[PDB]
Amino acid sequence: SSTRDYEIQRERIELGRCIGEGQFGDVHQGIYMSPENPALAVAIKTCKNCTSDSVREKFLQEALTMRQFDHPHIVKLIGVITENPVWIIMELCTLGELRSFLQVRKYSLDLASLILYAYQLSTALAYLESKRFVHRDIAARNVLVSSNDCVKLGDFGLKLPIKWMAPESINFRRFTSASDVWMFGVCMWEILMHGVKPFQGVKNNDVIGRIENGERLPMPPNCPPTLYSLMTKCWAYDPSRRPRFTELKAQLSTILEEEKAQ
Ligand SMILES: CCc1ccc(-c2ccc3c(c2)-c2n[nH]cc2S(=O)(=O)N3C)cc1
Repeated sequence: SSTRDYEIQRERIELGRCIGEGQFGDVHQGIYMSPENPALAVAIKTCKNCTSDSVREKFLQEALTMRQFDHPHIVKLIGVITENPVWIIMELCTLGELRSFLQVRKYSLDLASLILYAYQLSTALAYLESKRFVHRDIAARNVLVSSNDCVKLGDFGLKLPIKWMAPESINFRRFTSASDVWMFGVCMWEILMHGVKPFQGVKNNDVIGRIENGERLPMPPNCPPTLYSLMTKCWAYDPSRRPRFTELKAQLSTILEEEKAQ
């Protein structure tokens, strides 16, 4: 649990305004002053209850976990401050949360851009799958936008998500890479719906009955039939029948190229 080579001196951080929230408290914009960059914009996770040591241990665990990963489409850990008030310093995704990015840009994003985002996320997810990493805090799962052509996996924003969960997770709290694939199928649907949430107006308790009746989220307007088909494969009832992330990443590439050939 050593953070020594990524421990940041506090005076190198200028804490700015609140820009969002994580499981443990508010996320702030900031500036980090280092030899590498005189003024780097950062996101700073704070912790409302880290005066409690059990809470503090769980919070800094988020940093220890993030440290082990390095991927173009996963929000990077810059460093930590492990003295009170404890902070986790992360890269700042300047364009905010993908959901609201998509809602305001329904007509200014080409279909190729939407497919690229799905592809980029699949590369990150296949990377994690190869590392045997099952991300446990499913309620915290998010996607942030670092540029027009770059999205990243994150666990903060800028209850269980039943409407996004695989049937075996809902029924039996089984969580595997195959349940992650089901949830990513939903994420893809949301991207192609320009940020609309699944099962709007449906009670959480009614979700499993619809799945078990054979019902699935409908093809989004203007969505390529091949891409919708890919989503439906993520939603095989039997987890063993779903594609692996390696296959999703291969299929999304072929779809992306085809849209660019149109
Ligand atoms: C840094 C540790 C970490 C934090 C969050 C995730 C993360 C974020 C978003 C995700 C996911 C993970 C994710 N894994 N499987 C399915 C999904 S998802 O819900 O579609 N999705 C967008 C992965 C690793």
